[PDB]
Amino acid sequence: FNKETLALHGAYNFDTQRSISVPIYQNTAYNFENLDQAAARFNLQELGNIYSRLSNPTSDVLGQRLANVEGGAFGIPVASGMAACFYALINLASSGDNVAYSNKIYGGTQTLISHTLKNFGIEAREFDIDDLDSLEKVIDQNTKAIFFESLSNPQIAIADIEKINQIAKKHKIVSICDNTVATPFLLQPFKHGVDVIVHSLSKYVSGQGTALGGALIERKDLNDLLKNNDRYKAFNTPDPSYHGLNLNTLDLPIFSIRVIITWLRDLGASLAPQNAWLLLQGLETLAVRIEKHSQNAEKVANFLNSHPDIKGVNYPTLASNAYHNLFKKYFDKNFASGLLSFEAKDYEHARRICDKTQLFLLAANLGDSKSLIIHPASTTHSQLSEEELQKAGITKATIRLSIGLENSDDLIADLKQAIES
Amino acid sequence: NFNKETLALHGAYNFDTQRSISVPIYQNTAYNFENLDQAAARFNLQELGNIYSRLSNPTSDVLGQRLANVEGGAFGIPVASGMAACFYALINLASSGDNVAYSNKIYGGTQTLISHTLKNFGIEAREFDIDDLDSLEKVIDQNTKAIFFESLSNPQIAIADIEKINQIAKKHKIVSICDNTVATPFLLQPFKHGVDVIVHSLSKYVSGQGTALGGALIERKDLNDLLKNNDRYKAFNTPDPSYHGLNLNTLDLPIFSIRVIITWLRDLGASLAPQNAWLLLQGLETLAVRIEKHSQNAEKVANFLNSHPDIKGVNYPTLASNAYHNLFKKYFDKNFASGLLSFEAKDYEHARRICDKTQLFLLAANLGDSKSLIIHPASTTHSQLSEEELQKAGITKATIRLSIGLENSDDLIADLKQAIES
Amino acid sequence: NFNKETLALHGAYNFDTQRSISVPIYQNTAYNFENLDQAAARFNLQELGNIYSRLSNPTSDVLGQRLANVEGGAFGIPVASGMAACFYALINLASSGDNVAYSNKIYGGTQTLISHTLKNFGIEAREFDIDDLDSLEKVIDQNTKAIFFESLSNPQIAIADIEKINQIAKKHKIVSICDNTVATPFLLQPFKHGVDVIVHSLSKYVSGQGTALGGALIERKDLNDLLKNNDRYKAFNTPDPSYHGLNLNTLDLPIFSIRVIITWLRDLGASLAPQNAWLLLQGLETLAVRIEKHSQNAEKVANFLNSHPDIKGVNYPTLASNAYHNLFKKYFDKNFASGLLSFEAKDYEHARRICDKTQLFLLAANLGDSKSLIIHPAGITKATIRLSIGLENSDDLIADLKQAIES
Amino acid sequence: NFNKETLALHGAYNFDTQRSISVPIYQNTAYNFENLDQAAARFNLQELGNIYSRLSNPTSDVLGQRLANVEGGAFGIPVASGMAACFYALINLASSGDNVAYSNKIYGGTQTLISHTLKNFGIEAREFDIDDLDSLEKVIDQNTKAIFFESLSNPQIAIADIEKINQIAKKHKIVSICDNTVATPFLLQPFKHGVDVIVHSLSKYVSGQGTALGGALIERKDLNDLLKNNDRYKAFNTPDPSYHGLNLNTLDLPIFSIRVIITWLRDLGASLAPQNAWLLLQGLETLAVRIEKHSQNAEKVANFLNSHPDIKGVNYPTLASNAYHNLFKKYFDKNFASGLLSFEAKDYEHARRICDKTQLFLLAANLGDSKSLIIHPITKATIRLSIGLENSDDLIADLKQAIES
Repeated sequence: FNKETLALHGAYNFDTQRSISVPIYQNTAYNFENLDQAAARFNLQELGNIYSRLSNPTSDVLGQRLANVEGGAFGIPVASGMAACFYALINLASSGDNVAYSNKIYGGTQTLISHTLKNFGIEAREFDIDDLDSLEKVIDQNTKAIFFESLSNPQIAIADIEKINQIAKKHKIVSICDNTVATPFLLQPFKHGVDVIVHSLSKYVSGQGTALGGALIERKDLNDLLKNNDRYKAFNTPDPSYHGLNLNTLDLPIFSIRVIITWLRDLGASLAPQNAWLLLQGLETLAVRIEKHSQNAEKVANFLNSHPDIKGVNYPTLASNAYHNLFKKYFDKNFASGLLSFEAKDYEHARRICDKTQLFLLAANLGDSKSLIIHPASTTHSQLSEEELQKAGITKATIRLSIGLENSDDLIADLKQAIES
Repeated sequence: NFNKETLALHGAYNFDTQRSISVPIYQNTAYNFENLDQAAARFNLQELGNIYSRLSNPTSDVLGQRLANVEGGAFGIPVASGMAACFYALINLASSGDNVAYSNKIYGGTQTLISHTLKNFGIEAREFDIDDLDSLEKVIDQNTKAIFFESLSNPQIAIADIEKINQIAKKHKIVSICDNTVATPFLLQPFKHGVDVIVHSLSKYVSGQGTALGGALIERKDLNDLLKNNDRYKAFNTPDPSYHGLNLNTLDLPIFSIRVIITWLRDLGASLAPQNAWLLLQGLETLAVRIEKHSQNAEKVANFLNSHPDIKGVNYPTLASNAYHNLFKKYFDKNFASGLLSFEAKDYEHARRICDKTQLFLLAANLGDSKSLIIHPASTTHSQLSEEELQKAGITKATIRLSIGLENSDDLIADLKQAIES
Repeated sequence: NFNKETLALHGAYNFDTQRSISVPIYQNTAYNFENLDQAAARFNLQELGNIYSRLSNPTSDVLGQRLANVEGGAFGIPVASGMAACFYALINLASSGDNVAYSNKIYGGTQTLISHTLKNFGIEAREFDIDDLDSLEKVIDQNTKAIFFESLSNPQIAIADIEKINQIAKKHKIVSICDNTVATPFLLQPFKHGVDVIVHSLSKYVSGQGTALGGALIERKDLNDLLKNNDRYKAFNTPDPSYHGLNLNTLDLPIFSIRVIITWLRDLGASLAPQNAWLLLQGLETLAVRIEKHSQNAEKVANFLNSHPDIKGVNYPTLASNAYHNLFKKYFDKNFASGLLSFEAKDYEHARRICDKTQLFLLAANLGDSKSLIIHPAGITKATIRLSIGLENSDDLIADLKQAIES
Repeated sequence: NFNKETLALHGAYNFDTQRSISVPIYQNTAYNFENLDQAAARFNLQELGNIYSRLSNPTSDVLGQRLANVEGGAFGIPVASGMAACFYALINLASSGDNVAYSNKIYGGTQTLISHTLKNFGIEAREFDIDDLDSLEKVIDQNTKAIFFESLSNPQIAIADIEKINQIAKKHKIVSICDNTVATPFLLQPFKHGVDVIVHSLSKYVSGQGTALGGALIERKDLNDLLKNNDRYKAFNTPDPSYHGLNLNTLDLPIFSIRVIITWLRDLGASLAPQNAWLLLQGLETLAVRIEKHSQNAEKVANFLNSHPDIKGVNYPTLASNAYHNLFKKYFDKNFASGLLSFEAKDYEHARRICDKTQLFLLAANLGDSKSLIIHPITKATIRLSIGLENSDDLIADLKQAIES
């Protein structure tokens, strides 16, 4: 079946009640049928329900469907997109190791990687997605992951995935792609050799600014890269937390297994059932929604691009954009999602715009059905240094927009009056 | 002003425009800033307020403050789970190269987190015996950033002599962390005895119905006094690059909680969902009445087990022969000891028949549910522990742990009776 | 088998495939029939089962059966609200041209429903005094299809002498309906005293937290005996065209509840949403412990008000001087009288100051919330104040009322 | 001002103190009045505002007003279900001894409600043929209080010639009620054609995912003009004892909606729960994009069925040979006909094999779910499909294998 169909059917066979909609398991524990069954589950001998901090049936449906839509093998939902980025990195790197990360990513993920992970003895090494030789340069035998975004936030920078893959495969390093903005419907990183995909479900999957959540998805056959690979000992050595169990002995997606038995179990960034359920509902309609977000974004982009009071527009469909060729190369449906940014005349103009819009809501989020607006320098990328901003391509006049599902003429009119004030 | 029961029902909520008596469920991730200054000001910690739900949410804020109010603390922060709360409390104090001291009698999951999982982040764990505090002095050095223990342990039901832990902790200027999950704030108030930070698995008694996973970190009043200008905690006294040189010791705010928000929630994201937060608020409202029934039932079940010939030992603090009975009388003002207890069956085979025979006690892995629960720890909750660590925590192959629910005690006793006698 | 407290926690739920201890929330409207026969069979009442949530939902089914179990009845049906429950109970018995007898001491909304709104449907209402039952005999005729009253009235806190109502009802072969909302199934069991149908506003004590609007209709065991072959109830003994001639008296099922489903829920649609049903199930689990606190607190507040010089009269059954005290001792086995009470202030102006001065008692229109509530509502006067006693600390409550009263 | 798509996303919501972009879920039954006067004033209809959730709730209020906004109406009231909405609309107009005129081509449940269940309340029902409007003139008398029909019928997919119904209704000064559930406010706007009251089963397309049962009654702008001083509707022109003699014709408010609240919701209690209302609001936000996919998919499935040799007849308005095609072109401005359609199998046994063989079309009784559905309700060979949001090729393939074997 096609992706649209897989977001609606699969990973749910109807329990006894045969409800068409997936039930909401607002529950933490399960009744084991007998003591053997219980103990067997605690020993990984038998798979099954144990305790919601580890897994929940509502969230399991979500995980598998997300994996199905991406063309991957297994997916794991967590409390948030950040938790997903965090879990993906620590599942690969531990104290004394380093990770390579793109210089054009979400501000929060940047802070997590370049500052917060130090506390755990994990070194971060920045690289430029626009000049991949810079990636080869920071790689050593201690580099455990290569992290980047498919379509960056807020520069809307597109990564040349095939080239990142080449380098990653060569050194036998796990590649992590945050495909949040593009969504699995506009881009399928797995098709291009990506090992692990992370998503902030909180954005487009929800599509309505109502459910915070994240997911870690692994490709098919990822064990091939982790098993018997000197770069990843955690997956090839007896583990004392599990009475000597060695993950390379399992015929299961070991990356996902470790996320469950270790990170969810001990760190506990668990996705609540109600959020999981809402996210499932959003997943069902994402295919239709992302197209509208895209169509609207393009019109807004064309309008901003021709207006005299605007000094520059950042959106991949624009033929003059630096990522336009990469866009045509990797986006099969010719839709570029709903995020875009533009340059106002100056700081004072950017501020007047944010204070004058009536439909674009001044807020810090993206992928909501309602259009949103923000000024990154003093907000989302407020933590970054004055120079890091320039490396990511942001200025004091920069405005970021999250294009919603409203009528395009109404949106254009709202931006027009704000801009012209 | 008011009593605890009252504070679990009123407070930290003004009634918005609609004046709904119940706290609204903010199933929402973002907020509409009134203007650009306001926004930027919030991102700079100049003005406090709503920004994004991964950091804070109004539904969960009411929960945090009320939990703090019932404990007699200053500020509280709900997180996705009890484990997340334990994790966040430790990392907010220790970083790579440091060590933490922890009780040998705690929740299995927390034990794994501390003794194994934290190694991955370069955080050393040093076990100590709550029954012999000299063992605590012994493992302390200038790199020790936290002293962790449970007020009423899971599953031994071991009571910590809080005042003595406090003495040692205050002497070395170390932050003490107490997991008060089982006792609940209604049976015991660790802050009264010098505890600095309290963690709770809200998932257990606060929920009281096995429906909402959640955790909370609560800090005492004046905790800044201990963190500010203390060489043992540089993260709270040095310009932070993640925040353009901001130095937390400069703030007139609960800095422990602030760091949890601006750093751990913001970057690690173990955020508590709004629906769970709301359900937990509801549970908090009734915890005072519920915990008393749980306690009354537990005591009757304990007395019954204690007199039955097929039972070899019972662990519950109300029993006069119990080793923690004096500590119980010393720290528990309402003479209720909560709903968790454990007992020894004749042997492994007997413990297993019991688990397979009960009809009301549900074989499951959780505690504090309104429905009674049962489990065999060695092969389950403490399955990860070594054969010797089990003995240091006091668990055997014949050990059974029970979570006493709100059902009728005669019905519960009868269910255990038939299971035990077969 | 088990006690009430236990039945509110175990029963009517056997764990699906996932074996979740908590009942799942079926936020769902339709079900996947396994095959066409199964489907058609369900639409014909040949096979019982899931069809569409407007009729029934598994989450709400657990609630219905447990409520029935705690009351000692046979089957229960949850609906959108207590009002809907009262409405559905009456219309399931009376149709245009019939009449219903109702107590003069009941919930205002129910009084309006019965004495005014039902006229629109050609249903006559005939009031009777619960304190003088001869008045009931008087209004009864062969067209009287129901006798409605409250076990513990709102806001009078008037207790009905159930046995005597039952006698009269059983004699004439008329279905008796008891609204047991305030007393709750834990303080009083109307079925023990001959009641046929029990209605509850689940919105009040079952929820116990002012969060879920809901109602329920519960029928006693063997109610068919009274409905089948009874000339007073032709709807249950005549082929029905809406169901291809089906005659309910032919069914080995609780026909009263069946009609509520296949007709009133199906066509009028006052369905109880799954989130509400689930919350109500949660509340049901803890009602036994909660109602005792509500009761203990109410009694202390009552005693305090009863001794304060600025208060002119207190209405609560535990007070030995109260007119319903003997009826209280006769029907309430635990010695708890719930959390509703009323009292007389010095006068209208005093009653207002009180409502405007309380800090814990919240000025609002509801009852049975965990938070204490207050309001200024024929059995009532301009000085009358009604209180809904919450779960707060009694000393705190008393202190809040003391400062309001003394201002 | 704005377009419909925009109105489904913005409006009727202020941002309370917290300024949450999403509408909060008021899982609550009561409200804290600020003082005694305020309270009493609300119980007397002097001041509008929150009282008790059985009557109104802020979450559901946003839904009501937005639904009204998208339809181009004045006020909307959500209720527990579509049936409850139909019921409430009728009884708000007719009482014992009156009669109502209803279309012979409507939802089965509504047909039962009107032709059988309402008898219990002394309300007579008189059927009429939407395809032959003279039949409507015929059943009308001075006791006829409502004219009920569907814009796009279920399961016939029969389109009503609204203008002609309106003509007749306006002439006799009778309130017209249009169930616009299947078409949705995005494909058809009955108010544009003189309809007085619109009912919707929100449970279907507005939810769009089979998760929230709900209904709504929406009234047009200026409906008072038709109700006030109209001898046909005394309930809206006589002192009411339930409200201490209050006479509704004295109010500067949508009196039709007011009565639904102060009388039907208050006393009958078919209240819409907050969680359902909130979910429905979420569905409303995305209905515009969803209904187009449902429509595009339906059309393709219809064309496929229409050309397959094992299929004997297809019922969908976009098909040029369909009897309602001209009416479709006349009333549907976008050229989308929603996701409901029906077709004739070879015979009863074939219709049954199909229902038992589909893997994507789920054998169930509902419509407007994002997942495609199928059922056997008109003839013995008739099959009714609810076209979902799945990929059309996948849907066509599933039906192809079922039909062919």
